[PDB]
Amino acid sequence: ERVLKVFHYFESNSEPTTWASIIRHGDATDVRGIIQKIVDSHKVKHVACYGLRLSHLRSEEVHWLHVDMGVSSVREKYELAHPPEEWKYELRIRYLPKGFLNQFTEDKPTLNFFYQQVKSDYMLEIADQVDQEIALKLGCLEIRRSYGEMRGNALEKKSNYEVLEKDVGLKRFFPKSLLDSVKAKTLRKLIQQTFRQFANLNREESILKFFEILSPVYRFDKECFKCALGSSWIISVELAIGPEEGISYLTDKGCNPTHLADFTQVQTIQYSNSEDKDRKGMLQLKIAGAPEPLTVTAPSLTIAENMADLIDGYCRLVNGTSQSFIIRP
Amino acid sequence: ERVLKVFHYFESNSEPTTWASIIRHGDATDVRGIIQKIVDSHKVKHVACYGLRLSHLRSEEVHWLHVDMGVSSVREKYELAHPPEEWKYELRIRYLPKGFLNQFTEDKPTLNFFYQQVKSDYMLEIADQVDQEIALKLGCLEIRRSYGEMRGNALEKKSNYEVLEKDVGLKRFFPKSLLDSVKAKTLRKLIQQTFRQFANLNREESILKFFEILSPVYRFDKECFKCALGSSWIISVELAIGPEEGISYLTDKGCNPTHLADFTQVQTIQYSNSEDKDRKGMLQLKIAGAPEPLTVTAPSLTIAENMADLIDGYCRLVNGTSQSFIIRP
Repeated sequence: ERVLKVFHYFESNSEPTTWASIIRHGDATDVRGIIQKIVDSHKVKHVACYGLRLSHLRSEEVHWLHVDMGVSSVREKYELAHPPEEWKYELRIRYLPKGFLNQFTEDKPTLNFFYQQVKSDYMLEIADQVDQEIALKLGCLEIRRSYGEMRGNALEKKSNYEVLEKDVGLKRFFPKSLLDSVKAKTLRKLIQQTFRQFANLNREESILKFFEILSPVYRFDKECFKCALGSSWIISVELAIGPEEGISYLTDKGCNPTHLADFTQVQTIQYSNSEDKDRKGMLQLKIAGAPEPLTVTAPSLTIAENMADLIDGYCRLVNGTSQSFIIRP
Repeated sequence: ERVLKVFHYFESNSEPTTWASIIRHGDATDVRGIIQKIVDSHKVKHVACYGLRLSHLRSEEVHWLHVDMGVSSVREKYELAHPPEEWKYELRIRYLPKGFLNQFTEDKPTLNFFYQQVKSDYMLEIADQVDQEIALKLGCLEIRRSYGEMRGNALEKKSNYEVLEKDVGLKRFFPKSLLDSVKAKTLRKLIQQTFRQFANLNREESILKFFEILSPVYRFDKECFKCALGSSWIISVELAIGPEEGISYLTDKGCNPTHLADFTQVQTIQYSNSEDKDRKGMLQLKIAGAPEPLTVTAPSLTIAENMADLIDGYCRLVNGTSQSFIIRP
């Protein structure tokens, strides 16, 4: 019996980068058990949406650990390639229900977890590069969510503004790209003016306004994979996997998808090693009412495996099961 | 926190009318929760196909319990009217996908569950009234399925045929209608003669040929309801609801249906009491691309409620949600 530190996105009054839970487990404990123990602690309704992402701290290596995998078997395997201080385990929401935001507002621990997760990704990945009107609104909205006391024109008084700027930092709400490039108090005639259009909202209306604003410049509701379809004339595409498109491919005309299969039609999921000279990842989906299986060639076995995990998650969610649709050969 | 006895169709080597599960539930458990607790044990994939039927033993009263209803609230209501020993709760497959047989072969616990359920209904409802050629093959196919070690030339020998007479029982495979009207040894010239055409079939092929033969004389892939359509000039019809017709009404020509809507078109379901002469149940479906709702007028609220459950089950199955399409005004 050992213990495991899982970073997660359930908020407390500490600093975001320290949010975590230490879970102790046996050699029969699987990843599903780890997940239920952490969220049940927070009275989460939508347990089936959560998964466990293992990232290598010193590269781009990432493994989504399947709910059926044993934690000890997993911890034993990945500690061979790298030392324990080189791995980060985080709980993320990965499998979204159809109409997830509406369904998440009806389960507020998860609505917030998702909000935290999406905001965090937003900062670490696209906050610096985004239209600075957007970066403003999103920032204002998070201030409005934590500090429900700064109503209407209350940030225009200076003795509350400095509670947010000089000591703690504005970098908690705004990208560094924007806090540097504009002047010390041209920034706050912009913030106080921007704040006014959201000053009336409670926190839940703020969380939802956050998503409305962010979605058109950052699709957090899907995952895309560069890969190739076919068993004879292999064509390379960008697959889009998500709640409202099922399995789709991008047709160069934005993230707007062309449909391929519904999760309800996927009967079996299968992923192997590429039988030849390169180390590509293979993926086969048996689709109902379709003679040919859907064959996917991914750049690596790691990526094939991560994709199988995403598709199995939606399959489980869309039927009402805990049983995996993945098989062996 | 109480216990509940749910009859079902997962086979064990006990006696068939005694197959059941005792599930423990609290006062937050919904029907969906009961169903999950029963099926997860058997690695069932298509959980969204299952529903829960409550029948009163001392009348013809039947209530389909909606997955969102809470078990204890339901159970309190019907235990007011009659004591527990007069109620039977059975898990049933009620919502079928298009190409359901094909879909079930890739989830054999359900294929087996469905077979048992359909075979049971057959014996309890129409086995006695069906052409005795049909009764012969159907009875035989269960034998070829039940004893998977016994090959084709094994029933022609007299000393194992009576292993099925004296110990197991012939009433287990054939209607009493047939075991009585033909004599003991004209009947085995009949069983042995019929059995030979199915001797190569394994268990999966036995089940599928069972459905193949049964389907033309007993529709187990649909439900029919006597009711009336329209909001003004009410016409009385027989609705036929199922995977291969969606919502249809019958028009004189057998169970041969006229199409009305596909489940994918159903936007909202709404069912209330008739403010009119009888305690009729009203049922309104908003259909996409039709300005006018489809109004269904049923003989009682109970039938209206049972129809709402069927249509909602299919709406959930066909889209991929747990979210109900039933709205409550």
